[PDB]
Amino acid sequence: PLTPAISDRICKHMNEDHASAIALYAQVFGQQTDVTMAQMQAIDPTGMDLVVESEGGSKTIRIEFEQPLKDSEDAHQVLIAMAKQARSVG
Amino acid sequence: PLTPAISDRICKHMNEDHASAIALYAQVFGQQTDVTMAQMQAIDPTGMDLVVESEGGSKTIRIEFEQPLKDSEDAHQVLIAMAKQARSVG
Ligand code: HEM
Ligand SMILES: [Zn+2]
Ligand SMILES: [Zn+2]
Repeated sequence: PLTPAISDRICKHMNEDHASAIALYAQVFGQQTDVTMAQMQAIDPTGMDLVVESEGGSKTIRIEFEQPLKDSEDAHQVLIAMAKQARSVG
Repeated sequence: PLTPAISDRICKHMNEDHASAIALYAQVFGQQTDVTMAQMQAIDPTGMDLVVESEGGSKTIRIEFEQPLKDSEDAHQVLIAMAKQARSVG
């Protein structure tokens, strides 16, 4: 499952240890320009809430997933997936 | 800090949810050909012990890491690096 508790633990590691991915997400899937920083406010089964510093200045964007997340691994799989595709284009 | 408890938790997750990689490591860093499948047995700070099925026979190899692992996060970062570098090998 994906509960707010499960969300925060994700956004703690993601922000602490995988920050360059959060930026690549805002850049490719968030349609931001010259992203200096991005952090995950929340992750739910339908999308994640990013706080991005990008062209025009700091903002909150919502990235919607193509499909709902059934479990937590779904979230692992999407964050590996989005990283790969976001690296493929640029 | 990697305790045989944390090795079992990483190895089980790797084994049930990311086997395509375990096989990539065994291929590229384990110098294995026609890798039917592979499994993570254990991960200690100096390397991982892997069960890689060659065609008609099972071998136990160890991938020593090119730099010691401090903690679990270092453990994630290398499983991530080695995946990236294994796919490049093409
Ligand atoms: C012990 C539990 C975990 C294991 C064994 C694990 C393993 C991996 C592996 C093997 C990859 C490479 C994927 C591939 O190339 O196919 C990966 C990527 C990733 N993982 Fe984990 N992971 C774990 C927990 C987490 C958690 C808790 C988060 C976030 C909250 C996370 C976030 C990511 C991200 C964002 C990627 C893509 C990173 C990139 O492109 O650099 N992982 N993980
Ligand atoms: Zn996973
Ligand atoms: Zn990590």
